[PDB]
Amino acid sequence: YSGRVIFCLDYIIFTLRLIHIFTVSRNLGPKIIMLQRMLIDVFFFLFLFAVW
Amino acid sequence: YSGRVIFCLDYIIFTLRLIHIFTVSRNLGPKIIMLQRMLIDVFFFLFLFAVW
Ligand SMILES: CCCCCCCC(=O)OC[C@H](COP(=O)(O)O[C@@H]1[C@H](O)[C@H](O)[C@@H](OP(=O)(O)O)[C@H](OP(=O)(O)O)[C@H]1O)OC(=O)CCCCCCC
Ligand SMILES: CCCCCCCC(=O)OC[C@H](COP(=O)(O)O[C@@H]1[C@H](O)[C@H](O)[C@@H](OP(=O)(O)O)[C@H](OP(=O)(O)O)[C@H]1O)OC(=O)CCCCCCC
Repeated sequence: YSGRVIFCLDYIIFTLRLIHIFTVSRNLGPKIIMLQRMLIDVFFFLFLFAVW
Repeated sequence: YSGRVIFCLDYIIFTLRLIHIFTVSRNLGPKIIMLQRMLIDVFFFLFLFAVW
């Protein structure tokens, strides 16, 4: 069961790597580039929301 | 029943054609023009969301 869990983790991280590949296309590359920074800022905002 | 399904599809596509007619009015023409591009970009964003 632990190996199965680790395999699920491997699957999700492999999907993350797949997401990296899409950056080449002009259509959805800038979208991901923006998404990263938005994710950072949203993480900080959610941290503050979490605290109160 | 298959003919009924096809008739429902015909109805929805006819409503799409009706939506095309509204473009003439200045009030809600630019709205539809914007909606098309927003739909394209949102479709790409939803594709990425779908994958992860
Ligand atoms: C389902 C999971 C994901 C599916 C795959 C989804 C992968 C995916 O979404 O990529 C789309 C990509 C779009 O290509 P893309 O339109 O960005 O290509 C550029 C674009 O056309 C620009 O408009 C061009 O500049 P401009 O107009 O002249 O100014 C530029 O030419 P240049 O200026 O540089 O000379 C072009 O290079 O198409 C592929 O070929 C990738 C091969 C993927 C192979 C797919 C195999 C299935
Ligand atoms: C319920 C399903 C949908 C219902 C129907 C809903 C259809 C619908 O929503 O259209 C609204 C439309 C609005 O007309 P609209 O206000 O855009 O007309 C233009 C507008 O008044 C601009 O302000 C004018 O420019 P400006 O001010 O001078 O700068 C321009 O004059 P010009 O500058 O070009 O000379 C005008 O042409 O009214 C109709 O006549 C369409 C006939 C529809 C007939 C309706 C029959 C029922």
